[PDB]
Amino acid sequence: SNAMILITGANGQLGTELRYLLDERNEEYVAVDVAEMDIIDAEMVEKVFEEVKPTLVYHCAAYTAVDAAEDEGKELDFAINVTGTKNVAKASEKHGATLVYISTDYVFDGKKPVGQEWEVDDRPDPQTEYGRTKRMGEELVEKHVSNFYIIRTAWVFGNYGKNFVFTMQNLAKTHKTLTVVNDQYGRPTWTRTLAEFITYLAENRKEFGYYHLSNDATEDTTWYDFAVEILKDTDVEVKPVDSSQFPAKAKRPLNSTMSLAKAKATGFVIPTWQDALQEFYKQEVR
Repeated sequence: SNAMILITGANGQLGTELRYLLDERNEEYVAVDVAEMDIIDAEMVEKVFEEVKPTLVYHCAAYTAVDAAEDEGKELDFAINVTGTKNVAKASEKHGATLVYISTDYVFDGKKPVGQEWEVDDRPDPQTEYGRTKRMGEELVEKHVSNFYIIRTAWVFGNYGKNFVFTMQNLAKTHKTLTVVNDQYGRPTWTRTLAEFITYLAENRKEFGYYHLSNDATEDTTWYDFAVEILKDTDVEVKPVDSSQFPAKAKRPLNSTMSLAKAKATGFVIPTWQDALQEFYKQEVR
């Protein structure tokens, strides 16, 4: 009756959040990261799948160092996002398992007008190596696994890894003014909300396919706006700057705001990003 669950990328932000959520729900799982199952090694992937025989796979393993992916991390970006996804998808296909794959706003070109939102059926056109390999991963999942969920997320933060929230908090400890870009739009996503959503889809047998999940927002939101709120109770003044002030290697999307309509139509409740931050600060971290 109960699903046998495999979590890949178990040590990452989402994987950790997810393990702790399943623990709270007294749901058993097998958690793997690099040490227990090299996703690049197909034989290994098939061996572990034959050992565990999962009915449901949460594939959270990913390479996400966007600037590095352009050059020094390019081989590992491809190996983890393409080859790793291929191996997990094929092993899922063979074992008849449902596969949940976490993807990214970076599959899009970021040119969506501000005030508009990426829908699940918009055409990917990634302008970065990270986005290119994640989109290849999406296609592999859709190709190999009939019983799939692909959830694109963005601006991910939580208590179980490095992220923009901790970065801004740390900077503010020793600076009374900070600059943050104000021409890149999107919405934060708390890993707890994301973990609750992906389990909600799978546990309730919602329709297979693509979904977009971030926290919600009542206004067009930039990194600057996010920082202002993070630091609202801190003795610091955040100042807005344009993207030309800090030239990054990888092209950052101007607008990654995603439509939450399909996710909401499943009955899932999505907190605003401001409310999610408050829940984040409260969390009795493990």
